[PDB]
Amino acid sequence: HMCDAFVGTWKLVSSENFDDYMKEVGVGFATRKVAGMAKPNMIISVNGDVITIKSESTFKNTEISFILGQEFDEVTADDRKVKSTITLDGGVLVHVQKWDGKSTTIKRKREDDKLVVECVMKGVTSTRVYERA
Ligand SMILES: O=C(O)[C@H]1[C@H]2C[C@H]2CN1C(=O)Cc1ccsc1
Repeated sequence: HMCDAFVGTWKLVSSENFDDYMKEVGVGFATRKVAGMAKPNMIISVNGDVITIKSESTFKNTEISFILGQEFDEVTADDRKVKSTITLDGGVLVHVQKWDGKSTTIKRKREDDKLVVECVMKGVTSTRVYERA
């Protein structure tokens, strides 16, 4: 029942500062422009201890499956090869990505009927709001 309130299909309804977040992470111009237009569907499911998070969009489809606290390999939508660990901290899913001596954290939170995604790289934060599809 660990992530019951996250489970479901969610659609992006608003974004703030995502272009700047992508710049901070290292994404190049053309990818930022195409990726920034996307309105992904985020689909979260749980089977036993395995959580799956899919992102589906016209830009790229991604899927990750993981156990909380157990590191895994991820290829991000912008083609970074990262080492990721996702934990639950006070009801927030905290996703840390490490690569090339850098780090970024993506937090996913249930707030009212929304799922709020906050992405941070050094001083740069982006907030992405999702609603039920
Ligand atoms: O899933 C989302 O809303 C946002 C936010 C969680 C981060 C990554 N993300 C994406 O969309 C995927 C992406 C696009 C270009 S680089 C990476």
